[PDB]
Amino acid sequence: CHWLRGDMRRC
Repeated sequence: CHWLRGDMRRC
C-alpha cells in the first residue's frame, strides 16, 4: 500500500 511517489504511504 505504498504507491504514492514516496509520499505518506501509511495506509
